[PDB]
Amino acid sequence: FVVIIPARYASTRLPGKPLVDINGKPMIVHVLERARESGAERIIVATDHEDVARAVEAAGGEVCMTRSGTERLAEVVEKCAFSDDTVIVNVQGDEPMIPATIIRQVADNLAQRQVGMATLAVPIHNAEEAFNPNAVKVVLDAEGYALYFSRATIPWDRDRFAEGVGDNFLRHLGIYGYRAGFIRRYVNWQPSPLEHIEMLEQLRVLWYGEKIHVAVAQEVPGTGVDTPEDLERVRAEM
Amino acid sequence: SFVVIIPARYASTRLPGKPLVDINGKPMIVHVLERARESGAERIIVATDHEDVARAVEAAGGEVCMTRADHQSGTERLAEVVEKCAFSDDTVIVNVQGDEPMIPATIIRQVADNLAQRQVGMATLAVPIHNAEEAFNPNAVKVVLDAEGYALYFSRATIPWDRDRFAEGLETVGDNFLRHLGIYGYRAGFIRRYVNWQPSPLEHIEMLEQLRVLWYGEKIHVAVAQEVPGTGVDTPEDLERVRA
Repeated sequence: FVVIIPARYASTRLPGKPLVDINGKPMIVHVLERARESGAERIIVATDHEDVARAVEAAGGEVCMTRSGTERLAEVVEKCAFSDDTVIVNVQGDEPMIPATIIRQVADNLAQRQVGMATLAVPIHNAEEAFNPNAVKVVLDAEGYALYFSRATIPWDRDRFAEGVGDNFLRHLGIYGYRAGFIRRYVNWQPSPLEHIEMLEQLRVLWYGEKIHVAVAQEVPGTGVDTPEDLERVRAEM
Repeated sequence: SFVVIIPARYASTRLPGKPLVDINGKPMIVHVLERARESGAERIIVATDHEDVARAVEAAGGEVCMTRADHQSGTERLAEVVEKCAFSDDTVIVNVQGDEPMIPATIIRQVADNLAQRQVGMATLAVPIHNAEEAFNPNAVKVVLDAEGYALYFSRATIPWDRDRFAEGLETVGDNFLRHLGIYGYRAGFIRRYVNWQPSPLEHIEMLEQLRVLWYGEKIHVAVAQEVPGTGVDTPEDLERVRA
């Protein structure tokens, strides 16, 4: 398998996000450390910023210069001319501590199943987080395919509440695996009315009647780096 | 083409002897039987474990199938009727609830035709939600569909979540919420087997039996009700209202 890291540069709160220093190396290079450890055969950082490109290349990383998240992966997939059956894992460029094991988990999951997309989830063990619409919840069928993803608290467990949340709740992790040919197709699809309601791009897949596999992360990752607080945390932990 | 089975629930708190509650010279169950005849069903069976219900249905010329006194879900009670009436597996069955004396005949036929066309486990119906109160009412089951009208998920939670709208307040709602209506269509062969599948854990979490279908990888088709039907009689108020 192959790892593509779409470094998003613009951001309120964290200006030069991929290039922010974490103990002597830039954040994007740290995500490069992890991807390599996953055993990936290609690790491509996708960006349209020269300064980022020179930082990855100085660390020995491959870069693909791009001209909407998934659409950036489509461009890299075309520019690299990967075959349709190539397994691709999308790792966000704000995750310098993502464990390599979970990168490999999603790849093996996609490899062993006949399905367009695989992804990962972790259990929710607290109510604040269960009713937080920033925590995307997911409900599964017996084989681990996603029935639905939502910012609503699903499944609605009227028994856990009301006691002052049990063990039925999963939080969706923003790491994805797909075959290259699926990515090619996916981005040509008209968007769905659902995705703009929920603000979850992944519902396009379920809307079109396609399947997404979800495994429980074999290792719970730390939160990404979106804020100065997240940056101070990650700085002290690495 | 199709058969209607009405599992009349007898014991209710706050109705009580529900199917037999008089509505202008006829008991509720007989009214539901009238609606079912109008749909062109080739058979309309009321399933019951009570003799008083049996006789009231039979006096109006309605077919009855006695079912076990051991407690049964509505579905489990249909599956007994299927066993007892010896319908072939490909027979199309519509489950119509017994507290719906005003149910339009056209929507009964809509569900049968919907099942007959597709090659799906279940067909069912939905209606749009207008009030934020109802959107946020856990007694109102929501459903979100895929592009071909198949349920992605049913839930008492407010799905789909309108994040930009609900970041500002829970006060208001767009025009996209769907409320699930408890009428169902399926094949005799399917129901026979489905009542023996072990429950999904989802079932007891959401208190929604139909999630069993989705849990085991089968599909439920959902059309928007062709004629918005009136509320089921579940309270003395519903009963006073329906008598007019």
